[PDB]
Amino acid sequence: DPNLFVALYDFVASGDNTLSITKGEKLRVLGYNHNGEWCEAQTKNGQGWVPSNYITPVN
Repeated sequence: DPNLFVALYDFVASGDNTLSITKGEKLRVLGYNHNGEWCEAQTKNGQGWVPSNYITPVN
């Protein structure tokens, strides 16, 4: 997938619109928020926003 990313660090969901992720997990990114600080991502656990600096593309 062109939008494949990997989690660099664990992230515990904060807001209801965020998604917990674990270091090493693969994600598909749907997009970014207005300032690029958050990414909307899909994992095997669901969908939600994660910090953009906690993930990086690996396509």
